Amino acid sequence: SMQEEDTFRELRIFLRNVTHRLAIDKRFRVFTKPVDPDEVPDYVTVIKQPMDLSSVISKIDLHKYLTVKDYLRDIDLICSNALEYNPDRDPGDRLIRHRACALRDTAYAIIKEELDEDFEQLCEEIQESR
Ligand SMILES: [Cl-]
Repeated sequence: SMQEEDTFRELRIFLRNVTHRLAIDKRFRVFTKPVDPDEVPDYVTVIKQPMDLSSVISKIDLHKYLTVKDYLRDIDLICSNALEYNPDRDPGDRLIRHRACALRDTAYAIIKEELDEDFEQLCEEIQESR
């Protein structure tokens, strides 16, 4: 319905705002762009499903996220990809993993504070009806 299309449009507006707040955080700059195949040639072979905040913005606009769960799955993928690809004890690896975890925790925290549980429940019920 028109009511349902407005629900999903509100979700997209909410998701864009949260995503922008993450993308402008200096700690999360590494997660704002795809990994460069020139700089990191073995990335696309080690990491089967690359994800970054620019790709998240594209997916919002392509209507790929019908619930906050769908969105958080991709946030979680940014984080898990960073932990997998940079698992070592060295300072460069430990810094990216600390940043990955903060990106994840930050997103979860914004959603917990600012996304109404009944709004999310509605999204889930419309989605399940499709
Ligand atoms: Cl840096």
